[PDB]
Amino acid sequence: IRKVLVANRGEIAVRIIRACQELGIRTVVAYSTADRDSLAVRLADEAVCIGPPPAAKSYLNAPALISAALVSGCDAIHPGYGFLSENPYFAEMCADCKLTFIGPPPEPIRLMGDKAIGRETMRKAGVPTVPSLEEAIDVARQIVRHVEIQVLADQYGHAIHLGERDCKIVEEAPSPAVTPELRERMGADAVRGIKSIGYVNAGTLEFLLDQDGNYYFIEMNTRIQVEHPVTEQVTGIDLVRWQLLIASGERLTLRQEDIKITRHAIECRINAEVEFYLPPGGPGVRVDSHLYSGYTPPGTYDSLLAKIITFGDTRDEALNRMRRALNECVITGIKTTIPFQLALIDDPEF
Amino acid sequence: IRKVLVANRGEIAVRIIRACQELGIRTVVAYSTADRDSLAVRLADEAVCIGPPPAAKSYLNAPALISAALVSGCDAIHPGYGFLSENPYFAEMCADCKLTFIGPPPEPIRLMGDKAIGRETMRKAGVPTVPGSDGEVLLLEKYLTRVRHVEIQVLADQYGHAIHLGERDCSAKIVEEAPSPAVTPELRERMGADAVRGIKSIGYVNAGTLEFLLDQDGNYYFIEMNTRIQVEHPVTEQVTGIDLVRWQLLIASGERLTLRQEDIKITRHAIECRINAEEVEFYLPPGGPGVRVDSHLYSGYTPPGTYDSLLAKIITFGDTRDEALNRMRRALNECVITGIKTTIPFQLALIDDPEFRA
Repeated sequence: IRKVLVANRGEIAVRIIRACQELGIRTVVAYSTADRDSLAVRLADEAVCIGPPPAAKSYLNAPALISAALVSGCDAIHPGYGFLSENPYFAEMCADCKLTFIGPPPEPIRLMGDKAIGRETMRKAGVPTVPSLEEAIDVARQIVRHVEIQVLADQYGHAIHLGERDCKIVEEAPSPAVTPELRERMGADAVRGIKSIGYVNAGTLEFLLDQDGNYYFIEMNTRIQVEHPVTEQVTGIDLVRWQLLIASGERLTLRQEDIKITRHAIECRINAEVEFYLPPGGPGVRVDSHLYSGYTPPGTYDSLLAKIITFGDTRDEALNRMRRALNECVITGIKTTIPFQLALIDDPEF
Repeated sequence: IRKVLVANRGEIAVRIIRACQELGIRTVVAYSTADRDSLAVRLADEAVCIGPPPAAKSYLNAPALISAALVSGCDAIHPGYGFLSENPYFAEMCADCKLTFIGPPPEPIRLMGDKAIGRETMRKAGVPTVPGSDGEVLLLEKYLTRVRHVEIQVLADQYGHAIHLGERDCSAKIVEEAPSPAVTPELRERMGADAVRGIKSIGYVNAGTLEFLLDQDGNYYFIEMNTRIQVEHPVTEQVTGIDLVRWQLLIASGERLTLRQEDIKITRHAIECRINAEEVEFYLPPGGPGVRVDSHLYSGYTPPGTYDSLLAKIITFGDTRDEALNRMRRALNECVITGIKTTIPFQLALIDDPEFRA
């Protein structure tokens, strides 16, 4: 992979540019009339305006995105999260036009696009899923947290799991209800399922968790999630770089024994000019944002402004480091979701 | 500890305030008239002007600082690094006035304060010292050329327990790295053991850093010791998982180092760039994966010139040394410190210099 087209905006745009740069991958970014003043335009080597401020006109328009890759010499497109990431047509078009879609192959996206088909595809895999009048009584005499599992795979059949995250305004990894043994079990079933559908790259399978520890699959996201940085903190893995590498055609040199959860991490999403922006910092803080002082946020797309992810060796260490980092994050000129999140962290029930 | 007074200015002060806050400790900052505009003043719970812009007048005024603590309800004083961090008197003075110096005792400060006495004290403690003067002549040592500057972090408690938390290649101080490319895992255990015993011999409590020199054949020679926290400490905390400033405050509250040496491993590769000055109208720190930024900068901050040139500290980490150096390049091309010139361009050049990489 030599030059990538980033077809998203915001944080995820900056995050893909950061991954690319760390790997020697040049970058061209796709922006709308509304996202001209994005940090991504500055951070990226090159940039192309694909359309008008509305999304259908722009980010959800594949012909424009492919054209941008082509004018720019990009050999790959990173979908990001949202938009056309889980669109199987865009993937096919990227291939037809000889560009590498950094993601799952078109077919796994379609199977998991319909929740029902996916639940069945997974039942066939052996992944646990949710459990005449007379027949109905009989079925009834034999008959929840939200936890998500991270998976990653090669173009050669090796897949791994990178753990669980608990859920969206706050996400924490590890789950506070998950023992090491369940995680291992939840993950294997997941890796097996992704292998069943022939999955390539990163993805996340959502499950619902019982009082007794029984797990039932709900949906799979064939993309990267907003919730990825928390997994990384706990495991030491750059998932975004790995996607670029896998797309390059490289093998997953990682193994399951290699992946272990070492820290407790929590992520809070800060959502709605940012006249002043002082991120937090110091020990135990990661800020993934596209904000800067002097930024007039476009309201055409999201609420998201910043993502602070605090880690620690205990859950309370991390919760207390977020306390600090949310009282240090100075997003001025706009009202933010920081005040609410501060309440949640110190909610006794949380 | 209920409340601490931060007796320093700058990036450092925010570090101690940050640590204190994580541990539930109230913070009062002491500032010069020049340093009222600082972030530390905003971040801190309370603030006391201890005096005018000159240091002797303000930050080297132990009476002002002690009084400030007392008036503000502070029961501890973190001397920071620099200033009176290694002044034996301020430590004694703090005790007599019923305050807790967040640092070593007054005598390991005093012995190690004179380099000559330090070399000597450590020689008698079994640590190899540089071939040179036995005592004072000014001190003389031999000029060792083919040597590298490596340093060992030591942490210790009031009950006689001490651990080393690794090495730091302080060679290049504008750039610091951990692990050293010359120190093998065994040597880290050897060098650090010599450091742990030495500090046990001198009766040390709290954080300190013994500085050594390492020959081409791998042999170490003590040169100096800083009985304080260092500007170079974030790098180790990123390879070990231990907060050094938090532990300082804890040791002085009288708590036991619950860390055995088995529990400390250098599992990553970190590196740190000091961005120096050689109004910040626009400040934008780097971030993302693998970046930690310790700074006092803000968009609008008028950096004083008075005490240091330091503007920011960027620390990047990774499983490989080049992974570390490549996340740095990004971090440095992302840091926008506008309105003041900085050292960033020189840092980006060295990180990509052939020798450094090797």
